[PDB]
Amino acid sequence: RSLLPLVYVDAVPVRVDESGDVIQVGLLLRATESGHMMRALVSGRVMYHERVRDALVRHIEKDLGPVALPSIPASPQPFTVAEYFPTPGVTPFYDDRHHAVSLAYIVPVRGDCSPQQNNLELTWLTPEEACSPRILAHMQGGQDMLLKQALAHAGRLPDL
Amino acid sequence: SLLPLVYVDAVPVRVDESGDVIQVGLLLRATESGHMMRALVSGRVMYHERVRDALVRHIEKDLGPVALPSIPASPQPFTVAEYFPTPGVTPFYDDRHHAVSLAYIVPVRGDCSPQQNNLELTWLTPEEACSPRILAHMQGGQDMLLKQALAHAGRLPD
Amino acid sequence: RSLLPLVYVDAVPVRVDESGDVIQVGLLLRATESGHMMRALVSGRVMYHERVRDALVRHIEKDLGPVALPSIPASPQPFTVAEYFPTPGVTPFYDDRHHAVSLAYIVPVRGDCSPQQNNLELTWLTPEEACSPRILAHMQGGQDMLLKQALAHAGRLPDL
Amino acid sequence: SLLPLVYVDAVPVRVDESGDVIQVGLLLRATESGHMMRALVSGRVMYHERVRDALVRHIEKDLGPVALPSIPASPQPFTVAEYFPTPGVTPFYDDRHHAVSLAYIVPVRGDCSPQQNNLELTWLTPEEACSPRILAHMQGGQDMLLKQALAHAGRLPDL
Ligand SMILES: [Cl-]
Ligand SMILES: [Cl-]
Ligand SMILES: [Cl-]
Ligand SMILES: [Cl-]
Ligand SMILES: [Cl-]
Ligand SMILES: [Cl-]
Ligand SMILES: [Cl-]
Ligand SMILES: [Cl-]
Ligand SMILES: [Cl-]
Ligand SMILES: [Cl-]
Ligand SMILES: [Cl-]
Ligand SMILES: [Cl-]
Ligand SMILES: [Cl-]
Ligand SMILES: [Cl-]
Ligand SMILES: [Cl-]
Ligand SMILES: [Cl-]
Ligand SMILES: [Cl-]
Ligand SMILES: [Cl-]
Ligand SMILES: [Cl-]
Ligand SMILES: [Cl-]
Ligand SMILES: [Cl-]
Ligand SMILES: [Cl-]
Ligand code: NA
Repeated sequence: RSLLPLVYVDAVPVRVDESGDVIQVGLLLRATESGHMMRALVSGRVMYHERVRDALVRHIEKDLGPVALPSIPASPQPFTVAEYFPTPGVTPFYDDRHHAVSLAYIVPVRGDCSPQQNNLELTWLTPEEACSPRILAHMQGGQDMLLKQALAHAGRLPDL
Repeated sequence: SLLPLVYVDAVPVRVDESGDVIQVGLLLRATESGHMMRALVSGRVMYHERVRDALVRHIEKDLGPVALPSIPASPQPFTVAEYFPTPGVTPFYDDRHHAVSLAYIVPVRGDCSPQQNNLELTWLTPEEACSPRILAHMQGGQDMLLKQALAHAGRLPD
Repeated sequence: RSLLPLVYVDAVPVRVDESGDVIQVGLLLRATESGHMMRALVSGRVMYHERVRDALVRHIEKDLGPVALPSIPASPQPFTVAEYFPTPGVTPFYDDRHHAVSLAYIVPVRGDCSPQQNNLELTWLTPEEACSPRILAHMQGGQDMLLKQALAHAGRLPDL
Repeated sequence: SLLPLVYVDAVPVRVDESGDVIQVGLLLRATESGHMMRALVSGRVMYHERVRDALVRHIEKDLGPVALPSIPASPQPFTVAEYFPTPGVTPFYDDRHHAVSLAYIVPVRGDCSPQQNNLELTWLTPEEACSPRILAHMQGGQDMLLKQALAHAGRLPDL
């Protein structure tokens, strides 16, 4: 962690209609270390000798359950790359533990979903709702921006 | 005649659990000369129609009501294929017009069946689809488009 | 204009550092058809038998002068497609004359620029500056949003 | 050997006024055994180093200080190439380790001189680049990365 950047993945869970239009964004609500509330995207490390899309698979099931039916993007190209730095103010992304370089994807879920393990809740929000300050505020390490870049990428960032 | 046409090209695929492309589907139909051709899911975007709605419509037009396409959330296409009515100008050509086609990978998760003019829908592995035999039957440089689709899916073979 | 969608391009003109990082965006100032002032991206139709990347070149020269030295992307993949509808409220994009389907690109310009023809001025703004309310207010047909999508794509959409 | 490494790959290109790729540049190198091999610009992203900066650094590292690379404004790479330490897991492989490589097309706008580990900087049109001769000389499947790059550029050759 103090030595090299970590390969991560961020997956923005979304509900889409038939045309692929993003209908809702799914945010996880868990507690911070001190029992304060936060909101996050599906985010996690890639393992040695693990493929990225597999990590995507593994992380989705972990946060949402084995019947979430993700549509893992046919293509490896992420919509962006979020560079979480251990020092704030360098990139829009920050994580106190490590320097993490994440391939970020929008991942539609075709199945049913529930919060698991450390995930207390799973909230489906419209783009307008997801981009409420109250919501964004609850997000950490700059994931609120990554969220906004995800919406922007899907052509559904709200004007407010 | 005088305007370039907005088009989409949809590349249907069977993906596995991890979204990895295992099969692509190619529509077998006849040319006006009655010659054999393989094809992508392709056509005009209508006036006042959304691109993603046109993907839905052409998919259904070619593959059926229950193909259950996964239309990409983002309008960012994998490439742009510009069919010029003059050969050699771009990798792509169409005798009828200048068409600017927005190309997408479209996973199909349901039952798919050849409709209207299409004679059959053939699912082929990437290694299969890129065999000289099949490619040779693709028109207007759509063979190049398929390779671009595969290259973008991390599945262009050697 | 009343029968088929038109193929358009939008180019977001930017100043970058050596690291490729977007430092400023170039907004043109001009009149609306009505006399009001607006701010515009570089935007226009692709001509019959004209390649898209060539339409990009043509529109850059046309708005910014022949020595702007744009870096046309090697890749035909736009960062988005902006679908300007002749009806407001259908997409985030609106044009009162046409249905335009536009392939949008961020275009760094490497040379000196000067606002041409009906362009009154050229404004170089930092992302913060470009996303000032008043600025985005001045944009038309949802181009303020397309600008945000462009900044989002570049990883430079402002928090505030 | 407990970690996957964050990597970049750069495909250096000469584009015309319209961004059209006219030639790609291949770096010639020696194998450990001293066979001749050709290469893209690839190397690690150091801790606390931004991707775009590692991109500059490895381009400068290989093409000299005058290459004037056009690093893309967008952090979206044209693809993500996974060199597994085991062959055949993905199209790419590297016995040294597991490298998650972010691939970009990088237009070079200036003088590019071969420096250090490289012996020769070979500029080749796309049709030249995909000659089985050339590709053969590429390791870790970079021949396949080179094609994906060309394909993404609309310039993959029909042979
Ligand atoms: Cl995809
Ligand atoms: Cl994505
Ligand atoms: Cl985007
Ligand atoms: Cl049609
Ligand atoms: Cl449309
Ligand atoms: Cl669309
Ligand atoms: Cl492309
Ligand atoms: Cl796609
Ligand atoms: Cl048109
Ligand atoms: Cl125009
Ligand atoms: Cl065109
Ligand atoms: Cl110019
Ligand atoms: Cl739109
Ligand atoms: Cl609209
Ligand atoms: Cl809308
Ligand atoms: Cl772009
Ligand atoms: Cl505007
Ligand atoms: Cl030129
Ligand atoms: Cl090109
Ligand atoms: Cl890719
Ligand atoms: Cl690239
Ligand atoms: Cl490609
Ligand atoms: Na214009």
